[PDB]
Formats: sequence, C-alpha cells, structure tokens
Amino acid sequence: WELRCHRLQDSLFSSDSGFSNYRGILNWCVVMLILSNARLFLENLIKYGILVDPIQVVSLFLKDPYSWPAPCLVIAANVFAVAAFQVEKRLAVGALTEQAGLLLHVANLATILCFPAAVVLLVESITPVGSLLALMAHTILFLKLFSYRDVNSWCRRARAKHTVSYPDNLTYRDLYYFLFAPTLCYELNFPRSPRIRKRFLLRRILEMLFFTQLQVGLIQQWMVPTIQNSMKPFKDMDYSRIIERLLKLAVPNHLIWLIFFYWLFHSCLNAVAELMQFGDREFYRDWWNSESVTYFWQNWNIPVHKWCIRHFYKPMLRRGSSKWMARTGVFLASAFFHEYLVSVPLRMFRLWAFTGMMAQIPLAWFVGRFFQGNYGNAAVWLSLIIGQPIAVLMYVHDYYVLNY
Amino acid sequence: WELRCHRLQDSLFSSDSGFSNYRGILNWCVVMLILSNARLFLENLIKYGILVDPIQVVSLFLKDPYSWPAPCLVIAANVFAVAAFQVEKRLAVGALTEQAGLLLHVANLATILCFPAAVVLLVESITPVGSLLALMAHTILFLKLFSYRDVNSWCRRARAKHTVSYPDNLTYRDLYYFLFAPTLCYELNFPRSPRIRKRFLLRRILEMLFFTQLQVGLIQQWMVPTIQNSMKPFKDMDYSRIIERLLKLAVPNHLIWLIFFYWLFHSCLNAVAELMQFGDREFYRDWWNSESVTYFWQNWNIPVHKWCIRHFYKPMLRRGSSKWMARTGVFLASAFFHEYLVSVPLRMFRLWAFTGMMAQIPLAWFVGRFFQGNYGNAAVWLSLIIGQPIAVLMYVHDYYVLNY
Ligand SMILES: CCCCCCCC/C=C\CCCCCCCC(=O)SCCNC(=O)CCNC(=O)[C@H](O)C(C)(C)COP(=O)(O)OP(=O)(O)OC[C@H]1O[C@@H](n2cnc3c(N)ncnc32)[C@H](O)[C@@H]1OP(=O)(O)O
Ligand SMILES: CCCCCCCC/C=C\CCCCCCCC(=O)SCCNC(=O)CCNC(=O)[C@H](O)C(C)(C)COP(=O)(O)OP(=O)(O)OC[C@H]1O[C@@H](n2cnc3c(N)ncnc32)[C@H](O)[C@@H]1OP(=O)(O)O
Repeated sequence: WELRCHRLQDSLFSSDSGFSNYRGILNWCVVMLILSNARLFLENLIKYGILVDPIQVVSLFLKDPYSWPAPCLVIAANVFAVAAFQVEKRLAVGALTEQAGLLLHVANLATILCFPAAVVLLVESITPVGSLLALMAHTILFLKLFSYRDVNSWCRRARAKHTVSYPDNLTYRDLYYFLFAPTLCYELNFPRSPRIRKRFLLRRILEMLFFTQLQVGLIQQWMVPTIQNSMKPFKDMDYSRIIERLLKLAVPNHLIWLIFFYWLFHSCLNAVAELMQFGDREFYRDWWNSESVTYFWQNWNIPVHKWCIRHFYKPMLRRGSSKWMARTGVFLASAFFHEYLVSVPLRMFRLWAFTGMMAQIPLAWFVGRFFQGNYGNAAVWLSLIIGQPIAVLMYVHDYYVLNY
Repeated sequence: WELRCHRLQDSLFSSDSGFSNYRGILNWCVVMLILSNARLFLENLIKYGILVDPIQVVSLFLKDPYSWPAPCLVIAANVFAVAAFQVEKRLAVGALTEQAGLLLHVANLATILCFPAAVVLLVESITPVGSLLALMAHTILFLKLFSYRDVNSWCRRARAKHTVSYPDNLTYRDLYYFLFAPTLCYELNFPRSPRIRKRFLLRRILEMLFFTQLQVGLIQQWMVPTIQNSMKPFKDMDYSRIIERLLKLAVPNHLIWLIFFYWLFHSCLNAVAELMQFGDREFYRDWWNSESVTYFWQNWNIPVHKWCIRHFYKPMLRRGSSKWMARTGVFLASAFFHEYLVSVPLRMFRLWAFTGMMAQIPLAWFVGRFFQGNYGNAAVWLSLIIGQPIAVLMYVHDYYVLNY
C-alpha cells in the first residue's frame, strides 16, 4: 500500500494555476457590506421613507409646472418621439419620398440634440442634477430613434423585393415599449421572459436603495471633508497642488464610480427589464478581467457597444472606409457626448475631459505593448483610477467649490 | 438585413448566469492594498531593515542558551527525529522485533507530545509567542513522524512478500528533506520542480513582509484601541457586555485571520517549497466557494486533510468501524490539538474553545439543511466570523488584559 499521492501542481492563487472560480469573494464583499452598514441603512430607510409623500410632490408640480424645467423636458421628449413615429408611419403607407423622410428624420434628431442643450444653457433656474437627467434622457432618445429609423429603413428596402412583419410593427405600443426598454438597438421581435419574478424585483430594489445610501455616505463622509480642507478651484492653481489634492480623492472617487456601475447597470436595468419582461439581460461583460484597455472599453457597456457596432461602425465599413477612420469617428463621437453630458449641465467648458480622453490612447498602446497576464489587468485597474473618473472629478470639484 | 441580435440571457453577477471567472476582483484588492499602503510599507521596511543584525542576535543566543527555552526546544526536536530514524533503521536491518519497534515508536510520539507541554507549563521564563512556535513545531513533528513510521511499516510488510526502493530510503538526507517539506504525508519519491524561480521567491518574500506589516498595523490601530476602551477580562463579565464587545472586534479579527491564511498557507509555504524544489503545491482548495461547513473544513487545509484521510480515517475504516466513529475521533483529536495549541501557550484553560467546536456541529447541520446556492456560501462566510476565530479572540483578549 506504499503507493503515492503527490503530483506536480500549483496553488490556486498563483497565475500559473488557471483557476477562475471566485464567486466567494463577491459573496464576502456583500456579507461584509451588509454586516457593517445594515443598522445605518435600516435607520435611514425608516427615517426617510416615513416622509414618503409622492402625492404631495406630484400636486406641487401640478400647481406650477413652468418652474420645473427638467421634468418638462423629460415630458416634451415625447413630442420628438411622436414626430419620428409619424414620419415612419407615413413612409410605410402614404408614398412619402424617401429623401424627404431622411431629411425630416435628420431634422428631428438634430432638434433632439440641440433643444435640451439650449434650454439648459438659457434657463438658469434648472438644477445641475436635473439638467443631467434631462440630457441623459435626450441622449438615450437620440440613440434609440437613430436605431428605430435605421431598422425601419432596412425593412422597407427589404419589402421592395409569435412573429411580426414590417408594416405591422408601427404602433404606439411597440414604439413606447422600445423607448422604455434597456437597449439601444431596435428589433421587431424582442425576446421575452416567461413571468415577472417578485423576489428578483425586491432584491433589485433593495440593492438600489442600499447602494444609494452607501454612495451618499461615502461622498458626505469622505470626499466633502477632504475637499473642505482647502476650498480652492482647480483652475488657477499650481500643478503640484492639483496632484497633491487629487491623490487624496482618487480612491473614494473610484469607489463611487464602481458603485455607480453596479447599481446602475446591474440592479436598475435588471429591475426595469424584469418589470417589462425583457429577455436579453447582457448589459455588461467581464471588464474586470480585462488585460488591455480596448477589451475594457468594449466590454464595460454592452448597449452602447452594440449600437456603435451595428449602426455606426459596420455601416461605415460597408460604405468603404479604413478601420482607422471608423475608430477615429467613434472616438470623436464619444468625446462630443462626454462634453455634452459633463460640461453642459455644469455650464463649465474646460479642456480637461478632452485631454483625458486623448491621453487615454498612448496609455492604451503602452498597456498593450508592455504588460500581459495579471500585470495587464493590474495596469488596467490602475488606469481606471487615474483615468477618466479623475477628469470628471475635477469638473465636479470645481463646480462644488465655485457654487456650493 | 433586418436580422436579430438579442437572445435570452442573464447578467454575469446574477447567480443564474453560471459565471465564475473573477480574478479581476483579486487583482483589484491587490492594487488597492498596494496603492493605499506602499509608502508606509516602504518607510517601515527601511526603518526596521536598517537594524538587521542577525549576527548580533545569534551571538547573543550563543552567550547564554539556557535563557531562551523556545529555540532550545526547536533544536531538541532533532533528538526525537534521530530516535525515530534509528528505530526505523534498526527495524529494516537488525532483526528488531516489530512489536518492540511499535512500542518504541509509541513512546517516542508520546514524548514528542508531552515534553514541550511540560517544559512550557513549568518554565515561566518563556514568552507566550515563542511557546506557540515550539508547540507548533512539535505538533508538526509528531504528525510527520507518525506518517514516517506508517509508510515504512507498509513498505516493510510489502517486502515480506529516478526511483528508490524501501531499504535505500532510510538516510538523513531524505529524512531531513521530509522534515522541512511543506507536507505531512510521507512518500519515498517526492515530485520535484525543475528549477528555483528567483522572481517567484522574491514575490513570496515581499508578500510575507507586506502582509506582516499590514497585520501589525491592523492590530495596533484597530483592535488594541477597541480593547483599551474598557479593559476587563471576559471571565467574570455579563454576557451582554461580552457580546457588545465582541461585536466591535468580530470584523478586524476576521480580517486578521484572512491575512493569516494568505501569508501562511500561500506565500510562506510556496517560498519553502520553492527553496526546496517541492513539486506538489496544492496547499488549499476553493474553500471560499463552499456551500456548506463540511466542504470548508475539508478544503481549507489540504495537508492536514490528507493526513487525516490517509493515516487516521481510512486505516480506522479498514479495521472495521462505522463512519460516525471515525468522524467523532477526528473531532476529538482536533479539539485536543486546539487545546494544546491555544490553552497551553497562554496557561489559560477555559471552556470556550470546546463549546465553540461543539456549537460548530448544529450550525453545520442547519447550514446544510436550510441554505443552498449563494445563500449557503453567505451563511458559511457568516459562520467564519462568529465561529472559532471568536473563541480564539476571547483567549487572546483575556490574556492581553490580564498580563499586558
Ligand atoms: C455613461 C454613464 C456612466 C455611469 C458610470 C459607469 C461606471 C463604469 C465602471 C467602472 C469604470 C469607471 C468609468 C470609466 C469610464 C468613464 C467614461 C465616462 O463616464 S464618459 C461619460 C460619457 N460617455 C462617453 O463618453 C462614452 C464612453 N464610451 C462608451 O460608452 C463605450 O464603451 C464605447 C462608445 C467606447 C464603445 O465603443 P467601442 O469601443 O465598442 O467601438 P468600436 O471601436 O467599434 O469597437 C469595436 C472593436 O472591434 C474591432 N473590430 C474589428 N473588426 C471587427 C468586426 N468585424 N466586428 C466588430 N468589431 C471589430 C474594432 O477595431 C474595435 O477595436 P479596436 O479599438 O480597433 O481595438
Ligand atoms: C492551525 C493554523 C491556523 C492558521 C490560520 C488559518 C486561517 C484559515 C482561514 C480562514 C478561516 C478562519 C479560521 C477558521 C477555522 C479556525 C480553526 C482553528 O484555527 S483551530 C486551531 C487548531 N487546529 C485545529 O483544531 C484543527 C482544525 N481542523 C483542521 O485543520 C482540518 O480542517 C480538519 C482536521 C478538520 C480536517 O479533517 P477532515 O474534515 O478532512 O476529516 P474527515 O472527517 O476524514 O473528512 C473526510 C470527509 O469525507 C467523507 N468521506 C466519506 N467517504 C470517504 C472516502 N472514501 N474517502 C474520503 N472521504 C470520505 C467523510 O465522511 C468526511 O465528510 P463528512 O464530515 O462526513 O461530511
């Protein structure tokens, strides 16, 4: 019975092991967060929720609507929605010329982009956090209407040669189901879930509330005191002081962005999809396992990646153009939308976001051409800390100092 | 081109996805620890390492050896090692009766267990942290010598009917290579690595030093102030106060035990195995992914599990006994060794460790019969926080209060 029991192996944590199953770490983080903050979350939940008076605020908005510009914009987006729908319904039956339809759709999209920006920059009575919601609603509406017109154009061009054909997909039910759906690519037959899971909805709502409380606590107890150490704007300040102050904020800002990602792309979108019985719930991929910046940029946001691939990248390639030109176009569009979403709601136009997005390129080349394995993943995790979140934190800090 | 792109799926974080690859979380923890504590680690490393004078302490021990009982015990363990080796070498050639050899081996093992305990309980000049090292060395020596005599007995009984046979494996080189090897199961041919990786050794030493500094910082900045809030012993204290105080210490104690596991079972053992070119490096398995307490107890420590299975469990089953009796025997041996390793170095004999190990049973039954999936893993992670680490923390706290 002298037989052997040892054999060449390697410990699980070592990179040469090829081990990947680490769900226990996630469950540990959840258990630690709950054990540490459950009493405070319950206290704050009772305190705030005992003041829940939605009828009060609804009536208040109903007494004077012209004093709340952000919900008025979120409501007026439906005018552009109905305009695009009417253009499409006339294009199907009505013999409206395709060039006229294209021109009207381009006008509708340009107005969708330009109207909220004008109303925000001109009306000084709108808060810089409802302005962001209005601008996000209008950006999402712009992308969704682009996809809508594109898919309907494809189906129309096809028609010249349990399931729904082309002309019977133009209804307000389908259009509005698409407008509220957690996706930016239009289809005629969406995949559906069998039923609404109430425990799933409850857990998602609890996650949303808990991470909201956690983010407010993080901000008000870690970043506001650190900012109030020396309240000066980042503009008109030596680079040494800028870096010295950003070193104290890089970590809590990173945690805030992580909580943003989780409670926005996992819990909120799954709650919406569960309420709507939406089938496809692939809203993200393993960006945390990225070994280069390009993998992270592709896999951190799947809706926008699908949109860029299906309506912006591949149509541009099919018309004849090098991949470099299409990548440059995507880069410029992303920079423009970063500006649209950051500078406009704050009315603060600096060169920080642009140079951040620019310096993101040689960093990507370096991480791709020098690091590999777990060191590439560490370099990506480090680039997330001193990358674009810093360029947004500078804006938010300068605004909080200049305006309070 | 109206074809579809959506399909029924589920987000990666949801338990219904079946996703497991989460190495990015580990790399994130490492990057965060480094970014947060690198300056302090470098400062403390410079400060302490500029005092490195090993020749000084070696000479000091050489001037008066009778004043340092712990290294004298760690040195005197070699006497028992050589005694067992001589018994075996005489059993091979020398016609020593097998019953006499068995009796001498039993006497040697009983002395291995009883001598350090007596020297510790009788000599009051030994520190309660060198006492633990001596007791651990003698426990490990006891287990290793048990395995040695068992394997040699198997090979001898077989003999009555690149590679090494039985009689040519009895040498001081092989015995001492086994004694320093990170394993408790003896073999005649160990698997070997091809070469010593210097970068691997450097990273393991750096991990050891870094986690040592981190643990000292955790203790001296989180648990010593919390203890000094009201310095009273856990004995002669109301249960309400006991639980109220343990609630403030459950978390840092858990983090301390996690760092213990990592820097002891991964970095230290891999450094030793790399210095010795040891092949098998499976020192642990995915205990963090456990869905019941039994899986965790089996997979958290692979050396002791292999020992219990190969020399204690299976030999007991082959002689005829129900599985319940063997499990009870393992439980009693583990309780005895917990006492031997905790109570003796502190000279403090209470009923806390025994009732902790006892209450571990109905907790295991409950977690097995009620929870499943990620909830079982959460229950196991919660049982690790209020389980045995608490029963060791009570001992250490009472000692630190009573003695300083
Ligand atoms: C917005 C809300 C945010 C909430 C909080 C989120 C937290 C996230 C969590 C944690 C990180 C912290 C936050 C870090 C980041 C913060 C950034 C902001 O917040 S800015 C704010 C404003 N928003 C933007 O400015 C848009 C940002 N970008 C995006 O949303 C997308 O990720 C985007 C637009 C970048 C996706 O675009 P693509 O990179 O997928 O596009 P293509 O270039 O077409 O990629 C396809 C790739 O495949 C290759 N390819 C080649 N042949 C192909 C083929 N046949 N088919 C497909 N691909 C092909 C192509 O060459 C390309 O790869 P090749 O770049 O060259 O390496
Ligand atoms: C020591 C240094 C620690 C440093 C820090 C570590 C940190 C760790 C990290 C994080 C957690 C925090 C710390 C929590 C824990 C702290 C506890 C202490 O520190 S106490 C201190 C003193 N030491 C002890 O008292 C020993 C503790 N125990 C151990 O070391 C082992 O894990 C031990 C002895 C429990 C392993 O024994 P088995 O459970 O493997 O033994 P069997 O019962 O034979 O298991 C085999 C199983 O397979 C089944 N089986 C059935 N047929 C089989 C067959 N044919 N072959 C094999 N198995 C079979 C058997 O029925 C059994 O499973 P069925 O229990 O019934 O569910």
